[PDB]
Amino acid sequence: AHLRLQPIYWSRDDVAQWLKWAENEFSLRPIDSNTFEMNGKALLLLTKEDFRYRSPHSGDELYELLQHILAQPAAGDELKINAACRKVQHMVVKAALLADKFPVLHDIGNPKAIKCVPQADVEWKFYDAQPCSDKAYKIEELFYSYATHSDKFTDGVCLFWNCNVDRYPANSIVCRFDKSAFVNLKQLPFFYYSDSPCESLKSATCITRCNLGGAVCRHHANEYRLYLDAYNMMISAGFSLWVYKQFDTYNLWNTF
Ligand SMILES: Nc1ncnc2c1ncn2[C@@H]1O[C@H](CSCCCCNCc2cccc(-c3ccc(Cl)cc3)c2)[C@@H](O)[C@H]1O
Ligand SMILES: [K+]
Ligand SMILES: [Zn+2]
Repeated sequence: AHLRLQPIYWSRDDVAQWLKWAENEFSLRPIDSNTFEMNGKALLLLTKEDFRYRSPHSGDELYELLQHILAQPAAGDELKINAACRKVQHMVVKAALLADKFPVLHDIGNPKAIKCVPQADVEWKFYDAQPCSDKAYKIEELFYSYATHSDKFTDGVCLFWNCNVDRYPANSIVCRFDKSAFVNLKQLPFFYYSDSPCESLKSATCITRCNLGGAVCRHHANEYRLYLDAYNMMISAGFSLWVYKQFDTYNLWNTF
């Protein structure tokens, strides 16, 4: 299932599993798993000749295989994408509320009145153009247009998780499925934030207590890697994340 990502997201282990899969799918002479000691990003840099030299018995086959994979990327499993999207949503909105301590959250495009951070100290308010009739009693029926509402919802923060509107207001958190709509915002770079306790990896994007000293505990390490797999699955599927321009990860480091 890892291979259902674009090869540019493949790890060293993924490339090796790719070999094993192809050896059985195409009945190839078996190649050593370390025939391509590299990740998919490096794999996309090699020439077909490098394939022939690294595997004289099946290198050309594998190259054209990689090319057929790039020419027709595999469709994603909807349940794994829902879960990925839900995981990133909770991560990101939780961090923003902790960084900037917004008093109100305006959730625009949420027909089910479900909080993605139920434990947060904030007033949560829901809006949707077509609310679920079983949740409309606590949802404002509203079609957001920047032209009509740019003067409203100016307190706290607005959340547009896959609610594609004409233009997002400046105090927004946005997920968008595939640039004039995003002028008030900036791209959200990757980060992982956790305040769960440490229990017994190097990267500047693992915002955890154990990484203040650079010695991330085994637990947050595993949780970081799970979160990066979910994030990659979402980005690889065509989502992008946008945020209010004052978003600052150093505010999250200050929570420790
Ligand atoms: N202009 C609008 N103003 C207000 N509401 C407006 C406006 N346009 C549209 N809507 C409403 O948004 C909504 C249009 S997506 C309806 C699903 C809920 C969106 N978020 C909740 C959520 C949570 C987790 C995952 C996902 C998710 C991830 C990937 C993909 Cl592929 C699809 C969904 C979504 C409907 O409720 C529309 O009636
Ligand atoms: K606003
Ligand atoms: Zn830790």
